[PDB]
Amino acid sequence: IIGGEFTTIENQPWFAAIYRRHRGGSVTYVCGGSLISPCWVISATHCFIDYPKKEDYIVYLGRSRLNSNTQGEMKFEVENLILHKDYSADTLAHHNDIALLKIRSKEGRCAQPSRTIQTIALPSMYNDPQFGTSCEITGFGKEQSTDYLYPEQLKMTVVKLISHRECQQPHYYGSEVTTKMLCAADPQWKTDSCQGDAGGPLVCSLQGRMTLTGIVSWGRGCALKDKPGVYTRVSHFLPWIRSHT
Ligand SMILES: N=C(N)Nc1ccc(C(=O)Oc2ccc3cc(C(=N)N)ccc3c2)cc1
Repeated sequence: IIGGEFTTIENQPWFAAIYRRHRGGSVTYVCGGSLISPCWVISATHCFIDYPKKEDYIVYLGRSRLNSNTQGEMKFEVENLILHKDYSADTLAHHNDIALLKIRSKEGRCAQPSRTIQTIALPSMYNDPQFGTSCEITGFGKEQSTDYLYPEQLKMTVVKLISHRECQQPHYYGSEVTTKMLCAADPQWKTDSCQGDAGGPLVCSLQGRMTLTGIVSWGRGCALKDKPGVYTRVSHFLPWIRSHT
């Protein structure tokens, strides 16, 4: 996350931290995700497509720090790693950039709500907040494009939903942005998602509830003028999601 504020998991209790264990025993951070039901985390296919072996991934819930334990965190194995059959990468854009991770503890449990762990609602089919709506993003991603380290403490910020009209302009992303994506940026371009925030939530109030409106997917740089964050448009993927859950 560029700009915004350090937070704790209690402020984003659906946030999932996804790591990969390496042959040698090193475990490193992959991507964010979102708890959408007790057994299911949603994230971005591009996080996993290069190494789609469920056995080498760990999911934490209730975790506020990247490389140390949080009291109230819970560790899960990936019972099922479901990538989108129609994922593809352009020069910038990722298409159908959505993934499901079916979680289970070695004890065989799915998630239990607590002070640090809660599910996030899905939107209804094709239902999105109006353009100019303020939404929250969260992640362990870089605090500056040019950084080589990730922050140790979870961050969040607020961005505004941008019209496709505005996002499709040629000095923005022109062609690369489709109707299965949502753009969101700061009107002063001072705060954004960045590398390491992929798969993380874009959360909006919609039809009365905090809703998972988007999944952090891609962008040219981070907090660059006329280069918004691009998100997977969750509202378009409900039948895909229901088919697995
Ligand atoms: N094996 C993996 N998990 N790889 C991997 C997985 C994910 C990423 C990653 O996080 O890629 C990006 C990079 C830049 C981004 C910029 C913006 C933006 N301006 N809002 C948004 C998202 C971005 C995402 C990188 C690598």
